[PDB]
Amino acid sequence: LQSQFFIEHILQILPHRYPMLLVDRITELQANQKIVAYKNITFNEDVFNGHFPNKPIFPGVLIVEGMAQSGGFLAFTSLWGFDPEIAKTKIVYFMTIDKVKFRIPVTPGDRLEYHLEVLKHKGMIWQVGGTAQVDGKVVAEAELKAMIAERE
Amino acid sequence: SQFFIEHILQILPHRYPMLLVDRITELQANQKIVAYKNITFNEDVFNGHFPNKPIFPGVLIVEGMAQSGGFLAFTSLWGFDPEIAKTKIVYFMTIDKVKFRIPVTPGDRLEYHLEVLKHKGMIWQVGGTAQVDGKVVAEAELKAMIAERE
Amino acid sequence: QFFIEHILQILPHRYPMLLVDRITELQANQKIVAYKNITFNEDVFNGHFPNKPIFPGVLIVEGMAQSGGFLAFTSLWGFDPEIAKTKIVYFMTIDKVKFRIPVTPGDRLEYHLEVLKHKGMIWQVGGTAQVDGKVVAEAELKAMIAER
Amino acid sequence: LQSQFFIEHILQILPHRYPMLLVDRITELQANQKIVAYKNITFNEDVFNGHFPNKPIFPGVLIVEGMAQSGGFLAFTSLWGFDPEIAKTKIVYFMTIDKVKFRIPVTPGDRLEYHLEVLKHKGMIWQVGGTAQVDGKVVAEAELKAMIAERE
Amino acid sequence: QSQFFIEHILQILPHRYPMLLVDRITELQANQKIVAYKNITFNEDVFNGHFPNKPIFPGVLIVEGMAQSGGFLAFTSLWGFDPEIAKTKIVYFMTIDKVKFRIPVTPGDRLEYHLEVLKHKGMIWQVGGTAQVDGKVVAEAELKAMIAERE
Amino acid sequence: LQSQFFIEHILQILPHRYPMLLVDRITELQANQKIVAYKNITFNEDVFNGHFPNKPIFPGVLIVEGMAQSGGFLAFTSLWGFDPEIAKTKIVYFMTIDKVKFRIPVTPGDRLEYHLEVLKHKGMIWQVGGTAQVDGKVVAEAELKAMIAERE
Ligand SMILES: O=C(N/N=C/c1cc(Br)c(O)c(Br)c1O)c1ccc(Br)cc1
Ligand SMILES: O=C(N/N=C/c1cc(Br)c(O)c(Br)c1O)c1ccc(Br)cc1
Ligand SMILES: [Cl-]
Ligand SMILES: [Cl-]
Ligand SMILES: [Cl-]
Ligand SMILES: [Cl-]
Ligand SMILES: [Cl-]
Ligand SMILES: [Cl-]
Repeated sequence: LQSQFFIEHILQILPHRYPMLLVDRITELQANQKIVAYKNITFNEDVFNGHFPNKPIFPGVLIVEGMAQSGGFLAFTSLWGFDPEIAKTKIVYFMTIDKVKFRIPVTPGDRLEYHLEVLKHKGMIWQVGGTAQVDGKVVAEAELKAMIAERE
Repeated sequence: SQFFIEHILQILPHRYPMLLVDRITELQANQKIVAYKNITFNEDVFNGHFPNKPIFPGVLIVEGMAQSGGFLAFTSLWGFDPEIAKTKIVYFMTIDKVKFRIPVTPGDRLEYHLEVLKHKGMIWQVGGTAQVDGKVVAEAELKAMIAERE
Repeated sequence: QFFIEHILQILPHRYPMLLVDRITELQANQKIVAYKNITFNEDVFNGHFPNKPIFPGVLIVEGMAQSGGFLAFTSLWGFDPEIAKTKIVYFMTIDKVKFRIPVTPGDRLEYHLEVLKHKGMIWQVGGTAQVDGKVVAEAELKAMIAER
Repeated sequence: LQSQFFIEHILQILPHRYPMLLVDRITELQANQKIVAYKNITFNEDVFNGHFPNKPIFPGVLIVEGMAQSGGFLAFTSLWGFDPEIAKTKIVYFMTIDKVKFRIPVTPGDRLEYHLEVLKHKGMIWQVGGTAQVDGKVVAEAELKAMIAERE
Repeated sequence: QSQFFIEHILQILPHRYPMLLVDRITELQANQKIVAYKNITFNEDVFNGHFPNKPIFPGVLIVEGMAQSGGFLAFTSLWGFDPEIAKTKIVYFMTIDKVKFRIPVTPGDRLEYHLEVLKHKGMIWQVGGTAQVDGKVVAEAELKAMIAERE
Repeated sequence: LQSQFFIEHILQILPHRYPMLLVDRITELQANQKIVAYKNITFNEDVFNGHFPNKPIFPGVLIVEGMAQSGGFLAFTSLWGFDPEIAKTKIVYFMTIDKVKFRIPVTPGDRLEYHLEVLKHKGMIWQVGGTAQVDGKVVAEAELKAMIAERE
């Protein structure tokens, strides 16, 4: 299992697609422990047409979504390694989200870095927590519990 | 205390594709609000969440609850005032106790039920659930702060 | 009932031209009742019209045609995704359509279509579109199922 | 009143906008009588993503919409002439549609020419009828009645 | 053949919405020249931002269309209309030169691409020509691409 | 005239809007001499739906467009400084493009950096040339001449 993955790999693991695949690259990955990934934020994203006009702010809820996707990748690969065939049969679902705090607004030009760590894991149930960072500063923090379920 | 999309457009700064509230069916100042957003396949989000399996994003359910709550907080203090609405912004500070129980899909009428847990000055804490056909599909607590635009 | 997943297996239409979200009633060679939710979160509203969201009358008719199309597919071969994935549908005629009430975000656009006449791949249906029990539009149309 | 109008002029008269402004140019226009205009059809249009996958067919209902918009432009300029200030607060409602027949499918690379004639008009209520053509051939026939109304 | 419609173009070029900028091919002569075109309608997303109240088809996209026309010519020159083989190839465009824009392109225009092979050595194809609207040269450019095995 | 401009400033100067505003932030600016800016590349961009499926690659022509917009931002501010009022009355026209080379493909997660210098400028006509860089490496080269014109 490698520690760096690019968009082509992320595409083979996550079921998410435009306009909901919110992770561009993974820089650090340690099975059952943590992951560090990021998503570039550009004005050239449909979301900014409505959030907000003349005032582009990346939706906080999407920051959270990005962290979860990161956690989901971590969870899956921790269990099956880089296995596209199986990834294609599994799907990660949000069970809970807690202690979410937005400290700094994210805007075009920003590199939204996700820092998630495994707080608890047993089988398909994974609890992760971490922060979203921009230039080393915590722009947000959150905790979530995910479920690795069947796609059917 | 019915508001339709046109009224909503004059209060919330959110526009497509991030205005997630279609109508407000109930509103009690400083107490509660009930609103909803219809879920149809004809939404761009479904192209990627997920292909061959449309599921309205859980985070977007929370966003819709937030928008409803912000609408509740705003109108409670200033009522239906478009002019003042442009000079104020309601952004969220925290979100907690979020739980997803049932997946929302095209055909569902996503109803938001938020009540004021407490408020002090420009800091308001709302909480409640998201419902479809009378069942709780999600629940969450959010804290917002009303500030001057600019 | 047939949900979006089932509708996707029969109708060839896709985003942003799949305008039926669910099938509530189906009676082979007789009628069909289905609907589509109308939400502000639809790209059409950016241009119809700015500052005044009104669901296009022609799209209401399209939604009725699709509903009729689903009735035609199933009446012809039942719920068969395999043969369905090879056909498409062409509009042939549209007649006697009247719009009485504008459809907007928050509305539940319900399609009520019955078979007027049909032969082979050519189906002619007619009915109304309703929002909360009231008729918002009436129409008759004939479409043809074809091998793509 | 001119007889040739370009997209810029159309934008100043019709309230429609992307993705529902289906008229690119007006080639000839006779007040209270007829109008000839057209819309280019290209693969680079969002509708084609779903109508249909691997087989781009310009939706029949949108052809009708295009003719209605052509009629709408004719209706407005016949009423107030070319006046953008009056135009910016008017919208247009479809009232009825009749005797439409589609003969030939329209596809990317086609120049959809609208030919509408005024059958009857009274105040804001205009009833036009005509055809849509491609390379001199009739691909559609349609009769419609639309109402111009002040936004309120 | 000499005339390919959108159906055929789709089976040869990997490009898809919103980057497939060639609607039909009216002329094709293996190893020599290609004449094709793309209609320009207001109903295109690019016009939402280029520019508000002033729809001007982007000059770089005219070049892209020409490039796509060159790529179809090159490919068809090597294997003809072969969808199966098309799936295993890619045409990397290495350079662009001598491009000049003479007349803006707008909704309602039939952008016609006129390209010819200027040189072909190995996997390298140098193409050049013009973009026309109603008989008038609207733009011109030279492009060089490399044929390679897709991956 | 400062040297760092964020998206809010770019929005008030350049007439480009979604989905054609391909410059997110200005990092260095020397009036009439040079500019360094960038655009973040994310998978969450509509253009990637078609360029190409299962293989996101930021279009070479769009990189040139990005360099042109950076040039346009330099040209305008050199001429009128930060003046939103006057910026509203202009648009930018591409006149020529030359010597462009595409050395390295640009993909999601990349920070596309634009480096442009003024080769010549006379009135509204500006000739700029430079490179596009990702992590200090030259990804593309180009020379172009644009013109700032009245919206009329
Ligand atoms: O500024 C924020 N949100 N929205 C701000 C905003 C919206 C509009 Br519309 C506007 O015109 C302006 Br002036 C704003 O600051 C924000 C600021 C800080 C954090 Br923490 C989260 C959100
Ligand atoms: O980087 C690429 N550039 N161009 C590919 C391409 C393929 C064909 Br056949 C063609 O005619 C052209 Br014009 C192309 O640009 C490329 C690489 C991978 C994939 Br999938 C598709 C395209
Ligand atoms: Cl936010
Ligand atoms: Cl979800
Ligand atoms: Cl209508
Ligand atoms: Cl059709
Ligand atoms: Cl240009
Ligand atoms: Cl490219």
